[PDB]
Amino acid sequence: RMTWNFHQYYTNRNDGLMGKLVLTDEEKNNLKALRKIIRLRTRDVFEEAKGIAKAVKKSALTFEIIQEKVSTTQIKHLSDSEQREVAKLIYEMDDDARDEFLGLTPRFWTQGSFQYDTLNRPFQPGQEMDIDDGTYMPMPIFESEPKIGHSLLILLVDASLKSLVAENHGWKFEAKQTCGRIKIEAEKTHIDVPMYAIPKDGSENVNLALREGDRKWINSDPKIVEDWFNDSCIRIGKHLRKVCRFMKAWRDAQWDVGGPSSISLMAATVNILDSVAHDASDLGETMKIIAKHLPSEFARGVESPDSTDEKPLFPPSYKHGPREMDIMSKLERLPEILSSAESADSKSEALKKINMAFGNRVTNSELIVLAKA
Repeated sequence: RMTWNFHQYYTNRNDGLMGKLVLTDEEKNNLKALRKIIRLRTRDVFEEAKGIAKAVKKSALTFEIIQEKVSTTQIKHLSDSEQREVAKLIYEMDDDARDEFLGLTPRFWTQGSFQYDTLNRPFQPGQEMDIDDGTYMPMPIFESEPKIGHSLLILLVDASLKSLVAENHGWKFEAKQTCGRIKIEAEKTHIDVPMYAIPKDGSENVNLALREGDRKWINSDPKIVEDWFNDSCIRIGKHLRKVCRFMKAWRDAQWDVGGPSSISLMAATVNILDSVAHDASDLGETMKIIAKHLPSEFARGVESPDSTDEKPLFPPSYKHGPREMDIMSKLERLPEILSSAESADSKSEALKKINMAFGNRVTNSELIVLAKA
């Protein structure tokens, strides 16, 4: 019978949902420039701290002199206590720890959606682009804590980020458990800088630094999820990134703050498209298929693609509190919204209904076309 088709509603890069979600080249370039600013400052902070250790290798300087040298570097932007601690850690280094520090140069690699290429323009006031650029410290393998030190490394990355925040109006710093964060409200953007220890020259030795707790390090390699997703796009096809964007857009529209993680949605969606027949020639039908199957994916718990990670991306239903129940409720409603939109009385009502899933972003009802199904 007659149905409304939404393939252009979703895919049109002029003014369909893809057109509303994909960053402009200027926006992408701005994020890349922000990342470069952070990377440069981090390299420079480490060179400064290393210059001091070089001085101490040459002559066993007093603590007071080491301190005064620390105070002329970007580390001056840390609190008095923290500056003292850097100075102390440099002062207390033995020959072997100091040598390895002198050979340490931070490396970089971007993770998250900027790297998955599924970063959406933010929807609701207050929502920001979640950007991640890890700092990697090549060091010998260690059992519980390396030479150089967990404390010194975090202090120097904090020094890099805090020195940028001091130099730029509209930038704020936040300490998170897994990263330092720079927030730039005015640009609807925050950039997260997790720090990793990695071997010197295969995921068993990539260690994420944790800011507080009974563990300073946890084995977590962002490349595992990155490779899994790139492999899934090749396996499933070009439409995978598109439907993941649409599910993330749904989430941004249903919750101002909160909702399921982007990775939980991506993992579930990959499982569905790997196992259920669908048709990239009609992404309206494909989204209906995904929507029909997401509730059962989420109710049983969404497993991480990284098998070494035993914490689910979303908990199974016997572990649900009010927030997970709220997510289940909105997941259950989504295929109903999409079905109702398909059988609406008019184009304008079709648009109104499907925009109750993705928000009022697409306004062009000409993208919706009368079809048979």
